[PDB]
Amino acid sequence: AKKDIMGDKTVRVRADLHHIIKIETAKNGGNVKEVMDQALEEYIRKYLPDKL
Amino acid sequence: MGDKTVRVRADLHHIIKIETAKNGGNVKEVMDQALEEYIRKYLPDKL
Amino acid sequence: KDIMGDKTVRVRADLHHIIKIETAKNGGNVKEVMDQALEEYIRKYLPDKL
Amino acid sequence: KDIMGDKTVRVRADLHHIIKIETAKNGGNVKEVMDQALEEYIRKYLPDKL
DNA sequence: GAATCACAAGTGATTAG
DNA sequence: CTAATCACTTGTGATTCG
DNA sequence: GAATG
DNA sequence: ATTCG
Repeated sequence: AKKDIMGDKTVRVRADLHHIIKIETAKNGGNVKEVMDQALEEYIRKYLPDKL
Repeated sequence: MGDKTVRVRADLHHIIKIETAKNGGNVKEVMDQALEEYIRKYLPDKL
Repeated sequence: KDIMGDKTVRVRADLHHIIKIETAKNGGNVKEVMDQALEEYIRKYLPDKL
Repeated sequence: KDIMGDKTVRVRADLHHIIKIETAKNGGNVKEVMDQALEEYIRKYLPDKL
């Protein structure tokens, strides 16, 4: 529901990690944002699971 | 190589924003950690 | 005309993919590649129209 | 077959217009020329990728 | 089918702490 | 000095035109 | 691919 | 069958 109604934010990550994701989303599907979303969700599900 | 701007869900960002404000840290550090951990998990041979 | 926008055009997915990879690996973006690609084509084939 | 989906891309609007205008005079379309320009670009710069 | 559009995703530029 | 956010740029599925 | 003797 | 996108 918060996923639904809310929108975007931006954050600056290590360019070397971002470059990896760029190559990857290029070769295989997807895009930078949806990896970030997933990387972040999994972190929260790992370290902060009461928040999801 | 420094940083690159990326977009993320505002609802997840917010969760990190609230938590790093309450307890230690900032958002960028967490996002970098998550990303790094994501990559080690799913794209281990990269980096 | 520093100012100067884009028109959009639909290109072979297989070629687009090749460029998508390359511009990620190395520098650049898709438009950038198209802008150069097209100017070279015009210079090569109809340079008197520039 | 030899069939291939497409992917939308941005391009310098002046260069597009040169092609639009020139293809108008005869039969052609802008897409045909873009596909050709992109390819000649890839053959020139990335010959082993296609 | 080619050509176009509207918004989504990308990111250098810029401001807040 | 950086993290954080802005606002201009690119990207492209969806849509139009016919 | 919808219509212009 | 061809024009217009």
